[PDB]
Amino acid sequence: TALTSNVSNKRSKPDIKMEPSAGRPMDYQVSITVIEARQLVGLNMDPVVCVEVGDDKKYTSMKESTNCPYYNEYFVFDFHVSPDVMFDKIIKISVIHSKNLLRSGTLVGSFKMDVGTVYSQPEHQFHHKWAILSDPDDISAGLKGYVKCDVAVVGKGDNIKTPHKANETDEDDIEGNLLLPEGVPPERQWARFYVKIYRAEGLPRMNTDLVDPYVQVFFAGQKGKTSVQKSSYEPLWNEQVVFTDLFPPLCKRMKVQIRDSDKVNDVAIGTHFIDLRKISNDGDKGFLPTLGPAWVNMYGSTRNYTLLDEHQDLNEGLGEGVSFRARLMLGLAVEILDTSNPELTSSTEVQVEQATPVSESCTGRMEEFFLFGAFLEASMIDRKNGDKPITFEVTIGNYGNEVDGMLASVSSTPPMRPQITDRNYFHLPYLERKPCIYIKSWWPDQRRRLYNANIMDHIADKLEEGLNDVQEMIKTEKSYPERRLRGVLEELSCGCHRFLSLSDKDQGRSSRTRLDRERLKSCMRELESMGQQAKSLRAQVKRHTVRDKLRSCQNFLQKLRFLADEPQHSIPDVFIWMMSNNKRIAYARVPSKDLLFSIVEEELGKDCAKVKTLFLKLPGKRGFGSAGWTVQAKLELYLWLGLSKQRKDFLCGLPCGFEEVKAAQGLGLHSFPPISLVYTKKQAFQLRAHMYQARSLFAADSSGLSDPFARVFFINQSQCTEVLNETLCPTWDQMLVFDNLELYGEAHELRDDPPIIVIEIYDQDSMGKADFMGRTFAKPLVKMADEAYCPPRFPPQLEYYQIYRGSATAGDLLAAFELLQIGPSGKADLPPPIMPVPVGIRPVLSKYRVEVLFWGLRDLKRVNLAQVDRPRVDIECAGKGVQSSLIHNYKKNPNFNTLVKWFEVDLPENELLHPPLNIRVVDCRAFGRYTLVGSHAVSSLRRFIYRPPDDESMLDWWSKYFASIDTMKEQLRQHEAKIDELKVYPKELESEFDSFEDWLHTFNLLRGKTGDDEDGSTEEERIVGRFKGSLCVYKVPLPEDVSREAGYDPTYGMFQGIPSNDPINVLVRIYVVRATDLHPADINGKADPYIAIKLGKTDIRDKENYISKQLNPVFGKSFDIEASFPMESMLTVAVYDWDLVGTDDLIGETKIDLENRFYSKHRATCGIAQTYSIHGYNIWRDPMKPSQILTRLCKEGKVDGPHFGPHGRVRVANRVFTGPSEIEDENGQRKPTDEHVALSALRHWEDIPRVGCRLVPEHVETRPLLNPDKPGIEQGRLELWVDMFPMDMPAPGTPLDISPKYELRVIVWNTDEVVLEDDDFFTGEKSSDIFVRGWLKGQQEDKQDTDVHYHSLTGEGNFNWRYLFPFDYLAAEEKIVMSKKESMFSWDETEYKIPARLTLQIWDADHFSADDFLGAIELDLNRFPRGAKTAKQCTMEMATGEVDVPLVSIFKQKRVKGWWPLLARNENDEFELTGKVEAELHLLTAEEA
Ligand SMILES: [Ca+2]
Ligand SMILES: [Ca+2]
Ligand SMILES: [Ca+2]
Ligand SMILES: [Ca+2]
Ligand SMILES: [Ca+2]
Ligand SMILES: [Ca+2]
Ligand SMILES: [Ca+2]
Repeated sequence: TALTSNVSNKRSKPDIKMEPSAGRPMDYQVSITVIEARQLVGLNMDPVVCVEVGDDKKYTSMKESTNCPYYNEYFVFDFHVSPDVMFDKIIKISVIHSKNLLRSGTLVGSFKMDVGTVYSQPEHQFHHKWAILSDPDDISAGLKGYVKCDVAVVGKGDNIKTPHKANETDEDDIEGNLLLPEGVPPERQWARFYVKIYRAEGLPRMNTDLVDPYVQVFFAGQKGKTSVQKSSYEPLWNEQVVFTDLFPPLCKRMKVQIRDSDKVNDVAIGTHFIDLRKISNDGDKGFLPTLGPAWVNMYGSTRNYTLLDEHQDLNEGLGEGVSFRARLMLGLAVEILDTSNPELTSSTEVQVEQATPVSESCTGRMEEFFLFGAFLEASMIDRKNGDKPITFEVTIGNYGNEVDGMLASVSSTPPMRPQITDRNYFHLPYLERKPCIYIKSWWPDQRRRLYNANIMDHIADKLEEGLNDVQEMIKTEKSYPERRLRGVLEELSCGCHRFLSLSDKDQGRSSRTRLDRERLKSCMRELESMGQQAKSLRAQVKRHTVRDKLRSCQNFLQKLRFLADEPQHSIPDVFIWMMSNNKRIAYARVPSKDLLFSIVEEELGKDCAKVKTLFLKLPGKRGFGSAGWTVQAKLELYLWLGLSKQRKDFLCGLPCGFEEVKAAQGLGLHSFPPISLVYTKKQAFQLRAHMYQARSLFAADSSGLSDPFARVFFINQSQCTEVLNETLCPTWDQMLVFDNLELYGEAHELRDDPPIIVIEIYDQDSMGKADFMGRTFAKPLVKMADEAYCPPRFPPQLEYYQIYRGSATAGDLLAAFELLQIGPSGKADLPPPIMPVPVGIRPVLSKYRVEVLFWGLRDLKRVNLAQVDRPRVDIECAGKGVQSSLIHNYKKNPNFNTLVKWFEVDLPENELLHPPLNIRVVDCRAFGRYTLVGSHAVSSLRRFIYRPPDDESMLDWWSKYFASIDTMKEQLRQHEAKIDELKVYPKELESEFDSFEDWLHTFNLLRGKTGDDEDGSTEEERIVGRFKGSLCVYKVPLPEDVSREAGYDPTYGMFQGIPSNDPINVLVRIYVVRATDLHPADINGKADPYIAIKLGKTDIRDKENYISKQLNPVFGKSFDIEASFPMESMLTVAVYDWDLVGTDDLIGETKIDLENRFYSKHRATCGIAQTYSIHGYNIWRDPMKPSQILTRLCKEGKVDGPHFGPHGRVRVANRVFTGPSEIEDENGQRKPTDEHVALSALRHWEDIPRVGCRLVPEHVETRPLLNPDKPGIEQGRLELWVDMFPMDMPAPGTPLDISPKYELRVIVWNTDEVVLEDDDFFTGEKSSDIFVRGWLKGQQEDKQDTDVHYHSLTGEGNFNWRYLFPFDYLAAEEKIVMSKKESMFSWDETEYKIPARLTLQIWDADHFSADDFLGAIELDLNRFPRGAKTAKQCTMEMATGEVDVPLVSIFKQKRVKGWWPLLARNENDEFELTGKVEAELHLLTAEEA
């Protein structure tokens, strides 16, 4: 096999984000529609479905006296909350019987499932699924029914694919389509959910200052609370709260929080979320959810009491808690109750009882832990803070809270005044005197949980860094990323095999709780499986499938990160605060799992014994948005945590060469921790920040540009590159230098882990503060005084750094940073008042001609509420520019009078280093005041860079469409007789023909400030138009044969053969076929669709020909609409809901652009047919013949042709195509033509060498409909195709028929030889009261009976009786069509199809009972035999399979009279001659009837 890459070629850029997903509220949308319900238990009830999401509920309409109601009612719940509290919001799909405002309704049943279960779906919805309604009152009660519904969760920027909303005619099994996730059994059993609540320790002051705590625990909408331990900082409850809910629970979390029992203003202290998935596994391999008895750590607001607490929401767990509040002993046990046992009390009510007490030894030995801190630097402090001195306080648990009051331990650095770095930032002058802290704490000795989780996160971090390396190597396009992913999977397999030896060495301890046995075995099983799952993915991954298998590796990473989270906390997280003369400012959080010390590296924490760069941020809501862009502090702390009996080597991670200054209590004790360090090893370093060019920056000015300049932060110094004016892609070309910086430590320690550089990009304004486009972080290429400035690592080439303005990306930044150590010879050891970046670091430039096809401008919006009059497009690239011609009037002709004009500009040699090209439209008035109208920047030019080459009379259009749709279904089946077809396309026509942008690319135009997440706007409020055109970027011109593709005209450029620019009148001919899965637009759950079409200035609607009460309509209409291209090009085909009173409501609309369809070489104006004909349903609809089609494409293609020998062959270019020679019309004679073979040539037009293209066939495109009222959701699927024909060719013919019926008359004359039933009273032989029963479609509507011929002794009867059967017919398929309801619960009319056979039966009439069956015959209307002249001529061959009796179709003969037999089974189960009948079959049309 191919080898593996085992080194890191990339990932020097740190992906630090100041605004993670936690805590940020983002607009969530849940949408729920109850379709129907079935089998609901009750007697003459009136069900109304009540759907609640959290704190509010919304009912349906009341249905009368049915156990199977139908609603189809849509509900929209919008909530602007955080994702974690959105996922914990519960849905409460219920059914209420007889709901009214006077008396409370009686609940039939209910069902519960939170939002996060719905969001865990592969496309975040459940489709047409049936919710079992259990009984929340009785656990012994049975199933109370099912409720079909759709539950969908869609967020901001999320788009949803909607499946087919099939009706109940396509019958569905309930038990195979339930509203459950995968793996849960349908008969979910009851289970007691105990939570055992023992004791809390370390509560803060809350009254002024005492605490009166209790615990309130929420689960699945239920709650229970414990007693109140008044005036106790360390309360003892010893109470357990028992729930009773369905297992496994679909609300997969628990809230456990402490609350003050204030008499007026009771409020939380801290909240822990028991994530119920982490403590359980399903199936017989899994185990029941259990936790504890072990402590848990809870976080909230600051412990210092504020009356108007701005962080009160953090006490309730709504964000990332900023300080340690309390620690609570917790437990959980799940026991399945056997509901069939009658002695157990059947209430589901939450109860509180006294728990079984446990000692404190069961949670672990109370060992004492040591945390050591060292503040090496404190830079980038906000200027608004440092008018007073700043301290830093480190607090873990209650330890470190010496200032508030709740070995003499020290927790605060000494106060000092900050020194000014620049206009935005301070820095503390620590220099060589680093302040330090040391704390002593007492925690349980559950280090094994954190050690196993450290091994898990070590494997996960190696895997994630490897996947980021593979992604970056694919993005950079390095050599063979397949080898790199194979090496990553090898390292993942080695890590998974490494866990099996490291997490199993200390199983004999008595502190080993119940959960960390089952969970430990669970992750042993998971990593044991992953140990060869990674090796199978190693054999499966190759070069062509690396992107697909990276998703499987991401699944592996997500599973590993699921495994690494430890639900049983032992040590709380360590908090680092900053206070300005004790007033709290900013905070940070380090997990104590990452600071724990152990002797082998994988179970060692990743942040232990090393200096980590840590950015403080404002607490809570202040850290989001505009208030917290500026960094509150950039620290680099040293932190160590572990046993005090493991304190032998906790200084060795620090930079070397420091004197250790200890306090007065440690004089003479060499093992005493230091109060401060004083460094003595001064090392000198110099940062040259080579920057070339930022790109795609945020727009922070009203003109839509910015004035960018970058502040560079390193240690304690700051410098700026110069301000460039009105550009979002600056070329600064400026190297900054920080000279004679003083680092501390030894040289080789910072080589492989260098310090950080913060690069904040600012928008210079006229006065006051500069605006902010974000920041990026960097790690430099550090060289020493002795190593050579040599290849491959030196000189540093530039790389892109991703800038983030908080959450959203806001540009890239081309830079290379280097730390050069000033050595023994001074600066002479370093190879080299604004300086440019030096050679070898800047990209080498070769000249490129940029040729722009200035086609036109569409949909231009107002500038200063005035319409665009004279637009001119300036295009800029790397400083050079070309100016287009002026549009003289945008209203009449929005196009330029000169096609191609070009300009020369040096560009980088490799295409990855290219700047974005800057198109820009301005309003060019007199006297040079060119205000901006729009601009588009974000593009890559490798898309545009040229590189040189090397009965049959009843057939209709619907028969064609159904033949094509079964061809499409069989093509789906193979991938997962004489009727010609067409290519049905199941998507938009754009996605199979690259939006018809083969030469006419479309660029979207923007103007203005880029909107904020709350106070800003979408990109639809920033679009000011669209520029249609093209680009062609190439080097010094190629040799003569390649240069002949441009050499005819410099005003044409390389766009030789582009069609002309003059406006042309054209007719649009829209055919609408049908629509599927429409959204309910009325209160009845359905709508009244009709077509509404807009194109430029013309609006045509068909509200007089609406379709009533249908969600799957068949339109069958054609629309000949006049348009003037290019002004009237924007078509929007829409469906509208007819309303009897008030106003019509929009159903949906789709955007379809017809300029790209007009001007493409794919010919989307008219699809070519698969076969030629001049008559019938397969008529050629295009006015100009296939010979004209290929002469058009031959002169437009610069290709010789056509050439004709005989009519059966056509030669175009170097290839010869064949086909049939003759054409038939309706009269029946033959005549030769060339159009068949010509059409065969366009069907194979891709075989042409130079301008080979995929011409579209005749087709049924299907566009998804979108609604501005509910964007991002697929409203429906509308089938249509568009034809276009210009007016200066000859006009098209009449539009084709695409628009979406008889009566049989039967006369029964006589009977003979019929079997007999009733014994004679006088003579004793049998007899029959013969009468005839007949129906065509069914006995529901077509049941008709004759008079009774009483007392027949041989079968002879005389009736002369008439039936009538009206019906609809499909002559192509021999199917009778009727319209009827599906069931009693339906509220629509549905079309069905049956075989076209008439049923005739003979019966015996009784005056005291039901009729008795005698015989029957089923007669096909196209194949029933001719009747015999007499009764005795009728034999067995008239009903059996013998061919001796001729067969007659009633649609050709129209009247057949004679005799027929009838058959029924006797006692020997064989069919015999049970009777005969004389009949007459007659046919009339619907017009004759
Ligand atoms: Ca109180
Ligand atoms: Ca500004
Ligand atoms: Ca500005
Ligand atoms: Ca309506
Ligand atoms: Ca309506
Ligand atoms: Ca009878
Ligand atoms: Ca009878």
